[PDB]
Amino acid sequence: PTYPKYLLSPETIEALRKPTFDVWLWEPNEMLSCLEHMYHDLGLVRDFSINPVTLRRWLFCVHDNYRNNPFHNFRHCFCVAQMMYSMVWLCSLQEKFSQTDILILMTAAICHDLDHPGYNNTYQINARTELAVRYNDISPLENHHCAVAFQILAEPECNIFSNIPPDGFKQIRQGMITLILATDMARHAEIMDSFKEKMENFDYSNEEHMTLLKMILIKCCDISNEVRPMEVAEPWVDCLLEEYFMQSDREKSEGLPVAPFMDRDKVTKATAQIGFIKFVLIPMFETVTKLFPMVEEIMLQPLWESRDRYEELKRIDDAMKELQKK
Amino acid sequence: KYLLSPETIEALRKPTFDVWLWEPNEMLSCLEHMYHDLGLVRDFSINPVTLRRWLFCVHDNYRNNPFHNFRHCFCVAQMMYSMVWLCSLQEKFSQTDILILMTAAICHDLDHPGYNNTYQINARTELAVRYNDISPLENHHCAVAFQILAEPECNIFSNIPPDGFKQIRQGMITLILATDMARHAEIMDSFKEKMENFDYSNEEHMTLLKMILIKCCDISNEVRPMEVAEPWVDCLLEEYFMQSDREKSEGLPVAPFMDRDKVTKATAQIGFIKFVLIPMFETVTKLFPMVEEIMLQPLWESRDRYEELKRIDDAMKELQKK
Ligand SMILES: C[C@H](Nc1nc2c(cnn2C2CCCC2)c(=O)[nH]1)c1ccc(Cl)cc1
Ligand SMILES: C[C@H](Nc1nc2c(cnn2C2CCCC2)c(=O)[nH]1)c1ccc(Cl)cc1
Ligand SMILES: [Mg+2]
Ligand SMILES: [Mg+2]
Ligand SMILES: [Zn+2]
Ligand SMILES: [Zn+2]
Repeated sequence: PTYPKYLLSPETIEALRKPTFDVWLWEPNEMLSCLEHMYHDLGLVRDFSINPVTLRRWLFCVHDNYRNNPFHNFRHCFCVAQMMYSMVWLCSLQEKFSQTDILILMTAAICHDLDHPGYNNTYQINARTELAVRYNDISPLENHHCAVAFQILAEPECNIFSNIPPDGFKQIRQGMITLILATDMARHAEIMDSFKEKMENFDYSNEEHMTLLKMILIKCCDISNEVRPMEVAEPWVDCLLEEYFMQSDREKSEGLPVAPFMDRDKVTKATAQIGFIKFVLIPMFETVTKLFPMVEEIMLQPLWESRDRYEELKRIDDAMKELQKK
Repeated sequence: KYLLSPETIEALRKPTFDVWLWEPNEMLSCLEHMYHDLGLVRDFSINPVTLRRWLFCVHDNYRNNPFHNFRHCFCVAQMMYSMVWLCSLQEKFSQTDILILMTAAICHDLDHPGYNNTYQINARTELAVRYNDISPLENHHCAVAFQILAEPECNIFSNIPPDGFKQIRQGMITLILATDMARHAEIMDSFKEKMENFDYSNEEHMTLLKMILIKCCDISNEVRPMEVAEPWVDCLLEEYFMQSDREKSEGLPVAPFMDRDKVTKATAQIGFIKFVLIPMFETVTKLFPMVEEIMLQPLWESRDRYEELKRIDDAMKELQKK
């Protein structure tokens, strides 16, 4: 017969390994089975004795604790984890990383934005929210994401780590914390600098070198929308702006400082992306490409195409503006 | 009784102050006096009644642990006060820096549960989860401090412009977080590096001096006269033994240094005085030479007395082993 949607066709299983995967085609259950497959496929179920039913329940519980924000939602969480999965195969990460490290990368990726409220750290801090007060202005959102993740894992029925010895739990916990806290974009430049410092003489057996590489990998996945095919990447920009304009409107309304790059009166889809692609995304992937040359063809190539395309779109937007006064 | 005598006011400036004489209300008045006396009420337009309410609210949020209680909070604040005079800190620090120092000292152990970070993390408590194993207690004390200040009746900063608030908040966070002893060696290394060529106009140098200053006050019990210092040790052990009992009882790791079967009053202090307190105050003394005689002196005397007490403990134990 034809099988229900939550049983994945072998074609889907093959495509899920690539960054070309159309993340929009699927509904929550399907995305959940994809994530489930990822954990069996990467050998994590086997190597950490994860009860398969607990795995399913953990995923449903993770899903429940993402909110319906325009951008920072379950689908984002899915993109980040799916990109991480793609890079595991693209860069043959199982040759460089222990299975515990793969578990840290994957789990951190899935958990990195739990219960995101849809307003960034600058808002939390400027408006003196309960979160800012609780975290003393220190990466409040990312601390919260990480706490929710471990609240979830402390419910015994959601605890995928239940059969891991306490030495492994401690190593995994600290790994996930580092990685989730590393996604706070306030720290982008710091982390990139530390990473570039090690890249002068990179050493795969050096634990500090690897920690940074993992921090860079999760960061790559977190903001990797523009790496994806044009058709898959574009709607994410509408989602981004919808969520961010919601914040700046509120900042205006409550008399809080407003950042030009998020002002709904000043921003186009093009100006949102160009600078970000040229000066944040491209340099980051260029550096990763030095360790993993195969990344150039698969991830810098589409970033270049997207830069050029949005640069052209701006020339056109500007010419059109000029024309209404010229 | 309610009102402080001029002798009390005078004694409050010195580290000889007998912290045990006073009950909570009289300690609150002493803390009140410090804020007026330092010019903080004047220079920040603190509403005088809000100041009293704030202190009462702070008081309400300290717990009745044997050691980490409102009286410890008083000792730290009062030792800070003493150092402002001893080291003439109003010449070197802005009034904002003094306010940060005093307010952080008062707030630095708010709502302490009586079991340290190692317990929080190993037991996987609510606080360790909330703060991801990163100085959970000290983040929590800080959080509580600003929840208190968000209540408008307790807000001693209500007449400070936003920018000043932000600066005070940042300073307070750094100092309360610096009290975590897991960071002792890191902070000492950083400070000793700056003492290679210290600069009162470098903000990073001043930030570390304040971190060192609050640390000094936090752990300063042994600097006080013996009659005042000794009872704090019983409190210390009472509280730390309560933890280690619970740790044995729950299958969690127990540290020899706080094991009720292994620890005498003397073995608790000798190492701490010799390797934590003396070297820290030695470094501070290089900036403030008057510290040597007022604070390193009672420390040397304390070290020597506990070393004697240990020799006599070891002798009475030779009358026991079977
Ligand atoms: C500069 C930034 N552009 C951008 N930001 C992105 C992307 C993905 N994640 N992020 C940000 C959301 C948190 C990690 C940075 C992306 O593809 N583009 C931006 C421009 C305009 C607005 Cl309205 C919002 C963000
Ligand atoms: C080594 C430590 N000694 C010690 N620790 C002290 C003192 C003051 N504060 N503290 C600690 C309380 C947390 C900031 C350090 C003190 O006077 N002595 C200690 C030994 C045995 C037990 Cl049971 C507890 C503590
Ligand atoms: Mg995030
Ligand atoms: Mg403390
Ligand atoms: Zn994200
Ligand atoms: Zn303390």
